[PDB]
Amino acid sequence: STNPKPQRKTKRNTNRRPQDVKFPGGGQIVGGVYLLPRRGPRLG
Repeated sequence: STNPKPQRKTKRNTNRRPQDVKFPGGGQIVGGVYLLPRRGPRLG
């Protein structure tokens, strides 16, 4: 048997896309997903 709690463990990451929207390497990841909607809130 094996029921820890999380469903990920073997496969784990594999493709990019998430490793960018988290503003990785200089980006708490909680602000670039926020830099998506108000991308340039000052245009005039």
